[PDB]
Amino acid sequence: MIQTVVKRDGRIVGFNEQKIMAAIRKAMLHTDKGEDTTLIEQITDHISYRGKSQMSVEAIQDAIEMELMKSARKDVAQKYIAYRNQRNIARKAKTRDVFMS
Amino acid sequence: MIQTVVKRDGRIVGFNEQKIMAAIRKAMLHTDKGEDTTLIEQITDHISYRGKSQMSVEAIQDAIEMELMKSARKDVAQKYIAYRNQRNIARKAKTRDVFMSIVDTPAGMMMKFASETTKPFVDDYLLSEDVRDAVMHNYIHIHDKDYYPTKSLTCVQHPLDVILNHGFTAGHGSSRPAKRIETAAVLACISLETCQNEMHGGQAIPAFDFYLAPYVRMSYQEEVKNLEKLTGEDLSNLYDAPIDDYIEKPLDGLQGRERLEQHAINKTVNRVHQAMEAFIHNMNTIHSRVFSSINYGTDTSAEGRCIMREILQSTYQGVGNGETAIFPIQIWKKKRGVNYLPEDRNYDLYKLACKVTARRFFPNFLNLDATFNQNEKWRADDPERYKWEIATMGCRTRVFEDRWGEKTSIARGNLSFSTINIVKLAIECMGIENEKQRIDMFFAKLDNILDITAKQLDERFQFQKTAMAKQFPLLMKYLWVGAENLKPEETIESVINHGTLGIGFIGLAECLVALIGKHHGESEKAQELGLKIITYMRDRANEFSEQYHHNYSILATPAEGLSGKFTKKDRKQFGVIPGVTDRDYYTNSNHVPVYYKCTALKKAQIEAPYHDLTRGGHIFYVEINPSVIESVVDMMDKYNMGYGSVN
Ligand SMILES: Nc1ncnc2c1ncn2[C@H]1C[C@H](O)[C@@H](COP(=O)(O)OP(=O)(O)OP(=O)(O)O)O1
Ligand SMILES: Nc1ncnc2c1ncn2[C@H]1C[C@H](O)[C@@H](COP(=O)(O)OP(=O)(O)OP(=O)(O)O)O1
Ligand SMILES: Nc1ncnc2c1ncn2[C@H]1C[C@H](O)[C@@H](COP(=O)(O)OP(=O)(O)OP(=O)(O)O)O1
Ligand SMILES: Nc1ncnc2c1ncn2[C@H]1C[C@H](O)[C@@H](COP(=O)(O)OP(=O)(O)OP(=O)(O)O)O1
Ligand SMILES: Nc1ncnc2c1ncn2[C@H]1C[C@H](O)[C@@H](COP(=O)(O)OP(=O)(O)OP(=O)(O)O)O1
Ligand SMILES: [Mg+2]
Repeated sequence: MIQTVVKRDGRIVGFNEQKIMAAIRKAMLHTDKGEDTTLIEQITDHISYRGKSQMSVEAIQDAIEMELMKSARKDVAQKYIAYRNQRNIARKAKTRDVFMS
Repeated sequence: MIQTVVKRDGRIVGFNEQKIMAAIRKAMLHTDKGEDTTLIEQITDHISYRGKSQMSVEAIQDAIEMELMKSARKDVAQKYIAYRNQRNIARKAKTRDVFMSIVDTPAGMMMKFASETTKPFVDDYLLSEDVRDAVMHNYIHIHDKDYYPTKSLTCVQHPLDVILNHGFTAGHGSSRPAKRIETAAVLACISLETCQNEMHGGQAIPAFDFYLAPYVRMSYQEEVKNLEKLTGEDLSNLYDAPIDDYIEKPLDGLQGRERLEQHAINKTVNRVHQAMEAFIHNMNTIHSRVFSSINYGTDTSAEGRCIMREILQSTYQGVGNGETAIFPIQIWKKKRGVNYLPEDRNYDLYKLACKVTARRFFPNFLNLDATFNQNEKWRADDPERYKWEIATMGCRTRVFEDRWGEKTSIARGNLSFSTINIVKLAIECMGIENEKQRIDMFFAKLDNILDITAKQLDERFQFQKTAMAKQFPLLMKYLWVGAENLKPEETIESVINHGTLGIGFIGLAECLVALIGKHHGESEKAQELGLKIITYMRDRANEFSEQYHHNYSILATPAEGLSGKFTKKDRKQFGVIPGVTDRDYYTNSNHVPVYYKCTALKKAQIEAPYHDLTRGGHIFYVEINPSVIESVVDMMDKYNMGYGSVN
């Protein structure tokens, strides 16, 4: 398993194992079917190996993608790669560089 | 196979296999490794055999993505499901407002962008942990949260004389003093609309009579000079000639030196008349293009009456082709000894004011003799009485008392205010059945929420200070108490304390229903609790004022930005309850609910004590001949009513 996560800004924090179950649960609400908790738990637990004890948030969100594209719920998969792309364009704004000015 | 595809617009075309192929090719050509026809052929053949006779573009793309997922090359789908979505958003922005969902005139759209960008950053990086926790669960509301990074203040009361007397210089713009009526209202408007950019609230001009009063004499003198330039006479004693009132009557029926003294007054009255309608039109158009307020009604000279009559006539007529102007907001001052009783000097102006208010809904009325507005320095002989007369704003705000300064409302303002949700606490405590324990729990929680609100207000204050003078070119050089002593680059920490902090409340009747079967306006026992809770809040406000070295007051919020922001989030969490979360309003601070049939007398009786208790702001709103408003004003005088707005 893993403990260290290096967020986008550059800080280091500890693994929580519960946030993932929120991200892979909010998407399934906008999908015409609220998937049973069994798949949430299975996918969450399947991120135990394949780690390195330190992985960036980009890696942990670019790996959960290639796990809903297999679990017979691609309906959820379609409405997960769209939201991420939406929010990766807003982050390019030079906004947090003005407040801290 | 597939033979007909229905385009998005609606056309029907034939199935061409060379278009499902180039699309995947372009998707593949940006994914490091870029493959050849080996998989393209498989995907296209699979699609074009399992389908129906006729298909749509969206269905075909669904099939493309579904097959591109169930493959070995999954790096080509993640560049498909993104480009398609970007194109959807682009083609949806030709008739809708997609750019707002992610986060009509151009200026309004830009302001919406800025507000939405600013709000979450403040909600995260600036507040503290306890305050943030309180805000998240719908316990309080911070008014005007989007201007937090700009160390901004709410409102002020303009000392309009300091600019008319001398010249004012802002940026590269400079202006000399005034020398007639037309060049005075224009400067008043300039200074009234120049300070909006420096503040996030309303604007007010107190003593609308005295400040412009010296400027009805100058035009008279100039007209006399012009009427004695040609005639060769020496009308040198007409300058400071005492006058009774600047009334105008026809001219034919005299001759000689008594004919060239009624004409001058006529031209002067017309000159003063045009200017006031120009003022009203300017302030009315600026809004659509800016809250404003003007106070008058306690000047017993000859020029003040002229100004009052001119403004009243212009407002009564209307604007344009007879429409009712929305701004400026006009407020009429009533005192017992100046304009109330039949023997008083300004009875006629009062009657005219009632006549106009019976139609165009302005001016409002402010009791200048209430038990909590009286001042012990108002001298009827001083030429500077206005310094000791309370003034109010269109937002229902009051700034009179002071623990470290004089008791005036000139050159002072408000700095922030936050409202507190009270219905939620009562609903939450509704669980237990025993009556006494419910009240005990209510009082137990109210104290903690009040402490959190006070801490938030103080932190806001601590942040607002540290603002350099140059950030506010006009407010901190001519229109604040300590100006004329501050260098361009000095902080404003030495003058900020001459301000006020408000704690508002909303929806008391619902809070009563959650602890008894009737609200304040239906059962005698009900009001004994509303009075008690308001009293508790006032006492805690006094304690906080003593603790933190600031000024704190209780407030009835104007209900302009927070009308349903609380009830919706409360129905969802707790669900429908009869008469508490079933109307989509939450009633105002302490009024009687609009859906309960009640008369003026009973409402006034139940409301006046709260007016006494809420120093930071209060109202008494009643919805309906000039004799009708007289009953309202008399009702205000009979009890300790402060600010009425019947219209
Ligand atoms: N401790 C963690 N370990 C691994 N991945 C994490 C962790 N915390 C968050 N993530 C990743 C995967 C989760 O699906 C997703 C949760 O939200 P996240 O992207 O961290 O939000 P955020 O940091 O942009 O915002 P917020 O401050 O609102 O939580 O982020
Ligand atoms: N309603 C939803 N629909 C689709 N995806 C969702 C939804 N709610 C959450 N998600 C996804 C998006 C992210 O992967 C994760 C939630 O993190 P979120 O804060 O929304 O994204 P983010 O890390 O891109 O944020 P930001 O860039 O704003 O800090 O779950
Ligand atoms: N002739 C066609 N036969 C089958 N599918 C088609 C055809 N034309 C378009 N499609 C479907 C499948 C393609 O994956 C998807 C994208 O087509 P594309 O040519 O990019 O858009 P379009 O035909 O609406 O017009 P445009 O030239 O503006 O792109 O549309
Ligand atoms: N640069 C690209 N990166 C990834 N995939 C792409 C790219 N360009 C095209 N594609 C793929 C995904 C698109 O759904 C498909 C059709 O492209 P295109 O004809 O430009 O779009 P479209 O017909 O949906 O848009 P439009 O609204 O302009 O008609 O080709
Ligand atoms: N709309 C306006 N906005 C700003 N400044 C204005 C505006 N209109 C006029 N001014 C200037 C002109 C003068 O500088 C000052 C008003 O002075 P005023 O009393 O009208 O006459 P004056 O001093 O120019 O007259 P004189 O020519 O007799 O010297 O404001
Ligand atoms: Mg005219």
